[PDB]
Amino acid sequence: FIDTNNDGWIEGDELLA
Ligand SMILES: [La+3]
Repeated sequence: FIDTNNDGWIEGDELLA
């Protein structure tokens, strides 16, 4: 995954792919 706001947790739109 790629964390799009960079907080150290994958959630929301980050999990999409
Ligand atoms: La995040």
